[PDB]
Parts: sequence; C-alpha cells; structure tokens
Amino acid sequence: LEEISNHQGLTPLKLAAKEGKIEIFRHILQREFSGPYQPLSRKFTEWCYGPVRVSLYDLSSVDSWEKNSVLEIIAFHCKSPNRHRMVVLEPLNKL
Amino acid sequence: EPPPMESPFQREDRNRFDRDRLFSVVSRGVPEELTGLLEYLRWNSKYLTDSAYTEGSTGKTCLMKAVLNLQDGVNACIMPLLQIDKDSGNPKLLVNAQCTDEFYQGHSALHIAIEKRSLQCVKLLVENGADVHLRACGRFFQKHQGTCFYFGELPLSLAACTKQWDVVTYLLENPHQPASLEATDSLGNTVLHALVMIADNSPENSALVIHMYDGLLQMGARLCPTVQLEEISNHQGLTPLKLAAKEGKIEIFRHILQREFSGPYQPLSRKFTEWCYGPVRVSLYDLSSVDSWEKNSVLEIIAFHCKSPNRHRMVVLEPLNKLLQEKWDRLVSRFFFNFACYLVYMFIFTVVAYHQFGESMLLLGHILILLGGIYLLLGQLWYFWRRRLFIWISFMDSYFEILFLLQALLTVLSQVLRFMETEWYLPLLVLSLVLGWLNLLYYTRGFQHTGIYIQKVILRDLLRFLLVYLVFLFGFAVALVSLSRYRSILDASLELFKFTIGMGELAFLRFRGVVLLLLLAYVLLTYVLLLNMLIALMSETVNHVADNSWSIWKLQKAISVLEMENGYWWCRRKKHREGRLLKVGTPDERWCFRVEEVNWAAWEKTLP
Amino acid sequence: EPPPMESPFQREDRNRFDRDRLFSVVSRGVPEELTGLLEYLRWNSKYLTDSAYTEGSTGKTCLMKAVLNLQDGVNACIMPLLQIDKDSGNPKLLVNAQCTDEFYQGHSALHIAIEKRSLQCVKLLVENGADVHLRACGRFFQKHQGTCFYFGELPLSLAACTKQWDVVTYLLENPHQPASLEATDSLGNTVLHALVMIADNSPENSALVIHMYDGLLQMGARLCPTVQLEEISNHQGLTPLKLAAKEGKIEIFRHILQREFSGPYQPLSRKFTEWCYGPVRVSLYDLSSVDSWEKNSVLEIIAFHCKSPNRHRMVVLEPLNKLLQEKWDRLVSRFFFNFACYLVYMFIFTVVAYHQFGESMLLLGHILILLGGIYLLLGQLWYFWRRRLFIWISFMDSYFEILFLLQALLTVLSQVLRFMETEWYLPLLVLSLVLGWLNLLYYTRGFQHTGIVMIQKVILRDLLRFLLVYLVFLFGFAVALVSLSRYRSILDASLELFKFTIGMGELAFLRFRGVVLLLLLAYVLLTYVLLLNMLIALMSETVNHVNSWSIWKLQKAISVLEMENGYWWCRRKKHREGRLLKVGTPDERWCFRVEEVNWAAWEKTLP
Ligand SMILES: CCCCCCCCCC(=O)OC[C@H](COP(=O)([O-])OCCN)OC(=O)CCCCCCCCC
Ligand SMILES: CCCCCCCCCC(=O)OC[C@H](COP(=O)([O-])OCCN)OC(=O)CCCCCCCCC
Repeated sequence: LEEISNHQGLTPLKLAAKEGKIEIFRHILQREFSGPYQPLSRKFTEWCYGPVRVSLYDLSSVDSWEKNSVLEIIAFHCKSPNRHRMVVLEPLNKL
Repeated sequence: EPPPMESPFQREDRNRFDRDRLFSVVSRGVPEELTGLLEYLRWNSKYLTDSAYTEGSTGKTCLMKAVLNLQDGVNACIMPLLQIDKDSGNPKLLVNAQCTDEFYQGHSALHIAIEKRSLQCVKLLVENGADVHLRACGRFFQKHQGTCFYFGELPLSLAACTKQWDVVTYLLENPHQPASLEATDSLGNTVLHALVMIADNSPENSALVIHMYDGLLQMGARLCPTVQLEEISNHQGLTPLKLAAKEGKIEIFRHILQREFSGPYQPLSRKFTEWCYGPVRVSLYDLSSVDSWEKNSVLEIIAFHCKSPNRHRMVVLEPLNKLLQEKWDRLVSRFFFNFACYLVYMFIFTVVAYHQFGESMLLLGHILILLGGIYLLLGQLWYFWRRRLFIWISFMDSYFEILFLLQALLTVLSQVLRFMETEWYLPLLVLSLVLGWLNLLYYTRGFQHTGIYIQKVILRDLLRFLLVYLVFLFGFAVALVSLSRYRSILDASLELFKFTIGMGELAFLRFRGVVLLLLLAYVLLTYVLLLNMLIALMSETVNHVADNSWSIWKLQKAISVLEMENGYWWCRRKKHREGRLLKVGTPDERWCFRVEEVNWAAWEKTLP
Repeated sequence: EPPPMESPFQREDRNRFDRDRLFSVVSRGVPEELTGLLEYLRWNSKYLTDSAYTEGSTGKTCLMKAVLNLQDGVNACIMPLLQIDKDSGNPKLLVNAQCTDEFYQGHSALHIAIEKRSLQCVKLLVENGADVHLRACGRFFQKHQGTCFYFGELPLSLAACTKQWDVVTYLLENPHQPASLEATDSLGNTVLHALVMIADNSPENSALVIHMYDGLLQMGARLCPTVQLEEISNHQGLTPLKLAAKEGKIEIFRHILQREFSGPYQPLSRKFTEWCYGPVRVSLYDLSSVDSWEKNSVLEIIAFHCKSPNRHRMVVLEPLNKLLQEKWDRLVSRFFFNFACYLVYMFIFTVVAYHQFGESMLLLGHILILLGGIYLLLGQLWYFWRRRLFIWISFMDSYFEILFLLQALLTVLSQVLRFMETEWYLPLLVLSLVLGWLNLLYYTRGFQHTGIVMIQKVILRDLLRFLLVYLVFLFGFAVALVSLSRYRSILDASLELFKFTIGMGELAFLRFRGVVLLLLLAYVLLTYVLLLNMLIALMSETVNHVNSWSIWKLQKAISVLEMENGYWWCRRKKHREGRLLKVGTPDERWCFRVEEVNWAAWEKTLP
C-alpha cells in the first residue's frame, strides 16, 4: 500500500514530505515493527553495544538516485516552514 | 568501513562443518547440530581459533557470535562450543581470543558478555579460563569525535560503567581469576579514571558516576586496604581528582573534593566536620594535591590546563574558594606594588614621549625606558616559556600577557631604532606608549568594584562579520575606483570605512548617477549588516544568562595569584604550604585546611 | 586565628589528673574514670575552674567540653563533674564559668546545652545553679560580616532563635531560676529585638520569626502581664517595630503593623476590625509609634534612616499608605505654593540674567536674587544639619537636596563677585540660572502623570567604572597623538577626541599621517566597543521583566515628612492623626480608620 501513487505522482511518504507533515513523515521513515509485522517496517536494528545503536534504514523512494525522490521534494517542491526540520531526520541527515 | 559487529542481515566478511554452518548453528542456539564438529576438526587438523573459522577483517570467533546472539540471557551453545575447543587440544583457548581489526582491536567474548548484562555468560566464561584483564585497544573503544564507546579498556571498567554491580562483585571476588582495581588500560586509566572520563555534567550521569565511584572506593578499601586507589596516576600524570579537574567534570570533581563518610569509611573522607553552632559549620578539608605547593596541583590544572567553559565554576567550590581568597589576601600587597612600579614606568614613558641639563635627563629617561622594556620582555618571555599551552587554549583570559609582550617588544625596537637614528622610531614609541596605557587596565582586577566590571562574542561574531564587511568594502571600492578612473583601491576603501565608522564623509564627473547608486547601495547594505551586528549581540542578552561575572573575576584573581606565587623571573620565591598537619584517623595524618561555613537556609531546613 | 570551639582532631592549646586525662574522660562520657580527681584537687589545693584545667586561649572548662560532646543528647559525666565541683568547695562554681577570649567571650555551658537542643542537659544545669542571664558577648556572637551567629546574647534568646519551644517554656517557667523576657543583651536588644534581627525576608525564615514572636507575645501576656514588651527600647532607642523598620525586614514589619488576635489576646492586636459589608472591610489601625507626630517615628525611620532596597515597599503597607495619602492630601497646597514661589524666583532670575525705571528695576532684581540665594542657602544648610546621614545612605533619592544647595551657593558667589566688580561673575550667574531651571524638575513629583529611574540607578553605579576605562583610553590616545605631532596640548587633544566621541566636532589630522590615522581609527573602534558594552550592560537590567508607583509613593512620603516640619524660619505645630478610642482593658489607643475594598479576596469566601 505504500507504493501507490496519486495523480501528482506522490506516494504517502512523498506526500507527507511535500505537505510538510513532519510527524507522520518521521514515523514513516523510522517505522519499526517486531514479530509478524517486521516486513512492514522501514528501519532494522543491526546491533547495540552500550550507548551505540546501529540500524539499517530503507532508502526506497528516499535516495536522490530515483527521480522525484523525498530529498528532491523536500529541497525544491515543499513550501512549508518545516523543511529545515526534515533534513535533520534519520536517515536523511547521514545520507 | 569497519564491518558491523553482529548483523542479522549481513553475512560475515571473509576478506562437513564450514565457518558459515557453525555461525548459523551458534546463532540459532540449539547445541544438537554441534555434534560431529570435533571429529571434523581432528580429521582436518584444525582449531576453532584458526583464520578460516573467524570473520576475515575483525577476527571475530564463533564464541563471540554465540555471546552476541544471547537469547533470554543465555546461549546453549556456549558450553558445548568451549568443550569442543578444549577437547580439540587448542594451545590457545577460545575464551582468550580477541579481534584483530583496528576498529575492534582487543574485543573479547567477555566484553560482549558483560555488555549484554548476562551474569550467567560472564560466570561461565570466567569459570572456563577467560582473562579478566584483556584490554580493548581498538578505535571503537577509544574516545574520539565519532561513533565510539569509551569505558576504559578492561572488563571490570566496562562493568562499572554499565551499572552492573553483580558483575563487578563477581569479577573482583571470583576465585578463578580475581580482577584487580589497580589494573590500567592503554592510557594508564584505572576504573576510577574511566568513571571520571565517562562523566557528563547532567544530573543523572553525575549521580550514576558518583554512586559507582563511592561503591568501588569502599569495596577497594574492603578488598585492598593496603593501597590507595585515588593516588594512581595515568600516562598524563593525573590522579582521578586531577583528571576530573582537567576535563571539566565539575559535578564529580566537587563530590571528590567534598567527600565525607562517617563510620568504618571515615578514612576515605576528605571533609571532616569539626564543630557546628547554629548556621555555622566548620570543617577540615584535605589539601592533598590541591594546594599549589605541589607541582601539577588542582589549582594549576584548573587555571592553566583546563579548557572547559566550567573553569570559573570550579574555583568557587570549597575549599578552593577559601584557599584562593587566603592566597590573594596574602599576596594583595605584591600585586599593588607591581601596579605601582608599572605606573611609575608608564609615567616616565609619558614624560619621555612628551618631551621628544635637560638633554642628560632625557637620556636618563631613554635608558630607563630601555631597561623597563627589557625587564618586561624577559618577564613575558619566561611566562610564555612556562605557559605555552595556556595562551593557545584560552585567549579570552590571557590576551593581556600578549599585549604586555607586544608593548615590551615595541619599546625595545623603538629604543633600538632611536639608537640607529631611523626616522621610524617615533611611531613605534607612540604606539608603545598608547599600548602601555591600555595595558594599565589589567590591574583593575585587584579591587572588586571595577574588577567585576561582548568580549566572548567578539571572538565569535567579529571574525565573520569582518569577512562580510570586507567583501562589501572591496567590491564597492573597486567598483567606485574603476568607474572614476577615488584614485586607488586603498583610497576608496579608506574613505568608505571612515564614512562607515562616521569618521569621514563621502565625496561624489561623468556617471554621477551610477556613483550615487553605488554609494546608496553600500550605505544600505552596511546599515543592514550593522543591524545584524546589533541583533546578534542583543539576543545574547535577552537569553537571561546567569550572573557569572563574579566567578570570572574570581578565576582571574586565581590566575593572578598562581602566577604571582612563583615570584619574579629574577628571584624564585619560596613556596608556603597551606594548612597544618593533623591526625584524622588510623597515624593517618593529612594537611587539613579549616573552612568555616555560615548557611541559615540550610540550617533552618533541619529544624522541625 | 581563634581556636575551634570543638575539634575531634586538634587538642586544646596551653597558652593524678592532668588536663588531658580529664578532657579525654569527659569526651568519652564514662563517669567511672573520674575517680581520684576530687582527692587530687583536695591534695593540691586546686580548683576545677583554675587555669590548669581549662583551654589556655579561651578558658573552655571541662564541663563545657562535656556538653560539647553530647551523645544522644546526654553525657554521663556532667552530673558527677558538678558533684565533684560542689564537693571541692569551689568559691566560684564550675557552672556559669565563661570564656575569656575575645572571640568567644561570655560563652557558657548553658549556651552549648541549648544549642545542642538537649532539654535534659538544660534541666540538669539549671538545677545545679546555672545562671540563665549570662551574656555571650564575644566577636563570634556579634552581628557583622564573616563567620558569626547573632541570636541575642541570652540563653532565652538563643533558645528562641533556634526554634526550641520546650526549652523556652522551661526557662520561663522553671522554679530554680526563672528567665526574664524583658532581659537585654549588651546592645539592649531583648528577645523580640533578637528575633527581628535574625529575620530575613525569605518565606520560611519569616514564618519562623513570626511564629515565635507571636508565641513570645502570648507568653508575655501570660507571665508578667503588667509589662509591655513591645515598648522596650534598646540602646539606639528603637522598639522592635522601629528596629524592623530600620533594618528593612519587611515581612515582620508588616506582621507587627497588621497584627490582629481574636479572643482573650485582643489587647495584643494592633489592627481592629470594625465592620464589613461584602467586599468592603473597615478596620482600625493602632498608630502607636507610627505617627510622625512624635520624634523618631516609624515613618521617619523608614524615610530617612532605612537603607535597604525594600524601603519603598514598606510605605505602601497599610496603614502607612493611607496615612501618608491623607498627609499628602492635606499638604498638597503647601507643596504647590512652594513650587510657585520657586517658579517666580526662577523667572526673576532669568529676566535679570537676560537683561544685563529699567536700571532701578534691574538693581532691585539683583537684590531679590541675592535674597533668594541667601534664603535657599539657609534652608538647605539647615536641612543638611538635620539629615546629614540621609544624604550619604541614599544618594539616588536625595541629590536634589544637594543641587539646591549648590545653586544657592553659586548664586551667592555670583552676587558677591559682582559686588567685588570681578568679571568672573557672569559664568557663576549663568550656571546658577541653568542649575535652577534644572532643579525646577524636582516638583514634577507632585502629580502622578510626571511623577511616575532604572537607568538612573545603573549610571550612578557604573559612572565611576565607565569613566575610569574611558579616561584611560582618552589619556593614552591623547598623549600618543600629541607626542607624534612634535593637538597643541594634552587637554586640547582630549577635548577634541571627547567632542568627536559625543559627536560635537570632527577630528583633525605633516608626516606620519598613516600612524595618526591608525591611532584615531583605533580610538574610534575602541570607544564604539566600549559604548556598545555600556548599552548592552544597561540593557541586561531592563530585559529582566522587573515598581515605579512604590518609588513615587516613597518620594511623596519623604516630601511630606519634610514639609511637616515647616520652614526653618517658622516651626509648624504638628497634629496627631486618628482619634483616642478605647479597644479594651481603659486600653485607649490613637487608632486610625482605613477602609479597604477587595473583590478578589471576598469572592473566595463565598461557597
Ligand atoms: C628596571 C628595573 C630593574 C629591576 C628592579 C626591580 C623592580 C620590581 C619589578 C616589579 O615588581 O615588577 C613590576 C612590573 C611587573 O608586572 P607583573 O609581572 O605583575 O604584570 C604581569 C602582567 N601580566 O614590571 C614593571 O613595571 C616593569 C618596570 C619595572 C621598573 C619600574 C621602575 C620603578 C622600580 C621601583
Ligand atoms: C524675597 C522673599 C524672601 C522669602 C520670604 C518667604 C516666602 C515664602 C517662602 C516659600 O514659599 O519658599 C518656597 C521654597 C521652599 O523650598 P523647597 O522646599 O521647595 O526646596 C527644597 C526642595 N528640596 O523656597 C523657594 O522657592 C525660595 C524662593 C525665595 C524667593 C521667593 C520669591 C517669591 C516670594 C513671594
């Protein structure tokens, strides 16, 4: 259901990026589930050693390699005053 | 890029019972599939620690993976795997295997067992011969700006930093191989040093560090009463108190300074209450390595070696505040005698510069000026030779030394040029005169009323806004000069700058309109930049910062005292030790310092 | 310098039973080890209070060492020690022995027992003849900066300041030696004065002080009912209310002013409620020692003798606010008559200074100017003679009294110089004129719109510091610029630089032109930095979200309390405020009626 695009060509993650809906955008980016619902997640924990936590983030529709990605939408297609708050979210910050 | 320690998705790097089958089995936890591994190892003449049975880059063994994949705090393959390893006749047991990658160098299965908070795994590994003094020397375990976790390097320090009292108790009290609280990592840091280094001035971390520090001190007193753990020095030459002083860990430094215990642990105390009467409390403070009589004292470390912004908050703690106040009260006359000498020298400077039998007096003034410049140049050069680090690590509280050195250099050069009869001697002399008159404001710190009375920002805003303003200035200067060809780049820059500071006025010829447009644009842009100046400086004020000017003045007085205490460069001054030798328990004689505290608010909180 | 009162680690200085054995025995608390002391004293003909058995520097005896080492509030050697002292036939009892060192002078074992909160030890000492009126008058027990603890100087005062009701009750009601409430320390301060002094405006401390003040008033109503404790004056002539007014202890001052008791304790009240009607409450306030009719009243002490910053908040408390409002309403016409007289005098001054029967009128104007200067000089000098200390203790709200004197002195000097035909009388005359026109602003406090500061406080504080810094800069750059031109003299160069700094004139600029320009640029940048620093430092106080009405009310109070005395050439008779009403038993007081309306407080009492 995440991959369905509306008439503007935007998936729900991309739509949340464009509209400036930061909270749901962060939740979708950092979605984590355990047990039977793990495949629906976008973030996977690899290992933890004390304070250090290392996790894998899915880069589908987020990496700028794809045309009309989340990064491009935030940089040039979003107009909300919350854009600078979205670039500091994982995995956007380290990417 | 270093490989992940234990990734469920990424297979181990390379860079029947193969390595991949064994890793799959030990990750699942069922020991039944391990049957037949020993026979294959014996037939192929291989040990579990060989290169093919470990991750290629790090050297992580199957035992570490088994510990990394603990489930419900236990992994059923640990004991069978160790049994197979010991039955294989391995000359170096699998328990003591360590990683080889530069990132994870020194990492062992015991470290993973302690980190995973599984006491059963630690007990099982120790019972089988794990070395409890292995050091994790990899870059992941050193302290640096990045992805790292510094806990010392020893398993005992790891247990202490992770708030695992049971693990510490077992490691120090196990009969198989008892851990030693005296053990040190690669940097010489013991467990107390490691606790100090992980300390953050947040209340929660400070409470955790204080609790574990006190617990380890008491347990060391119980287990090793013949040694003092707080006297161990690392490779930097610092005890845990001095290490906390240097690194800026204020909330544990204060606790160590004012530590007090009653009962069997009284010898571990540093504050001893003598008597109380209403709101008045009098206590004896241990001056061990605190008084400036000893080399690398806590006072000197705070004043000259610490670079933390908490420097001035540390010199206002007891007994440091009272000790420095007494030192200042003892050396207050020496400070003002120096002020009087400098004032007389500056008066002679002013007379000689103003007057550029009378000729003999002028020559006497010139030679006195040369001698004064020589004396200050030698005095400042010795100061830099002693404190090369202090000037660099903190410029806001040491720029007056640089100004004194520059004034001495300019005075000496001016006298040398005057002897050489070079025409440029007078500008150097007048610059020296004005700089020396400005240097007279150093001595305002002696008395409080003007001593307490932007400087932080000027090193934080000017270095950016001058760049922007100079870009504006050069652009408009070249634009005006090229259109007028105002006759040179420096001329236009000087005129525009003088108008900007309001000193001069602009003069307007073909293309008068374009010149007027350029001048209007420059004026408006500079006004916006000045507004940005004023706004940036203002926001720091409405921030509601605390009144730390008093503490900054106290720290300035502390630096002045600690430099005056050494005497002049031509006459070493004998050090006077603070406090008196007193017996405080058991032959336990310490140099205690008596501090008297009056606190109505605290006392009233004890009344019914 | 003084030795510690008690030190577990440091032994007493020295400036069978020797001193050390006895002190160790009484410190450990075992009484059986004291056997043989009495026999030794009898054999050596010694006494237990001799210098051989006390600390050399202070005089701390063995008993005081025993009390300083209480365990769970009891020490087993105190009673046997007192018994040994009595059996030894000592002409001066070991109890009531006191220190002699200047720091702990007068300190006794009863003070230690009370401070240690051991009621049992107090009972034991008092039973054995402890004097409950001993005064601990050493430097440690006096009010000053540094390590000290002021609690009065009496055991009753020490028990009161330490919040010990049981010990206070025992001391007041013991039969062996009853303590006296009206007893005074070396400064004449009773227990109430001591409670006032130890009070600070924090809420918990104020609550403690108020609680024990009311309790001691009730105890002084029970015992010695014929003695009015609040009317006792110390060596400075201050009652507890007046002492609270002087010290600036606003909380206890307000509590005493508005004290109201119900039931049997009605005569102790100072505020009496008359009638209520909804949000309207009308109460009588006792003006004893409050009305400015008497000499050294509470109003005068607050206006002219208090120096605490809490001064302006005290004059808005009832009944002070309404009393001062009534006085100001009565004397508002006299104030503006003075304003009109000064305005006419300044108009004549302006006309005469401007125009230097025309000639005869100008001479008459000069004579009038001289007469006005003589009058104002006499008035200001009398004011200083009366209130010398008020000028020093609060300059921020009394500098007009200096400016008026300076204007009168300058006017007199100008006139006498004109008489001596000196040509230096015009500058003095014009300075007198401008200073009088400046002093005309004093009367703006007569009406609220202009009467109702923050920058005035900071400038009067930071003026000297900023002047020091800026004058160092100015002198340095002036001498640097003068020396390089050899800008005629140091004064001329300083004047040029200052006039440019305040924007009055340009800067003058001959080889070494670059160096002169560099010096001028450095001066300009440094002065801009200094002025920005001053602006921000002044700014940091304004943005604190910080009371102008209280300051204006205090100004009006000062003006009223000065106007009541009348002119120097005409003393004015004062009128008592309120009326002499009876409030109980013939307990007649000069009560004052204040009506107060408070909807917010009344609406809370509704269900
Ligand atoms: C030519 C003098 C030969 C040596 C005679 C001894 C004179 C005492 C010198 C002295 O006390 O130093 C004064 C001052 C040092 O300032 P500082 O180190 O405190 O400041 C450190 C700042 N970071 O240094 C000066 O003022 C330098 C000039 C000293 C001579 C002045 C003439 C009057 C002598 C009585
Ligand atoms: C020739 C007249 C000689 C004086 C006779 C007495 C006339 C009445 C005096 C009078 O009202 O004085 C008012 C004023 C008092 O000073 P202040 O309390 O305002 O000041 C203290 C503030 N801190 O004092 C003044 O303003 C002084 C002016 C004196 C000349 C008046 C000319 C007009 C008279 C009708």
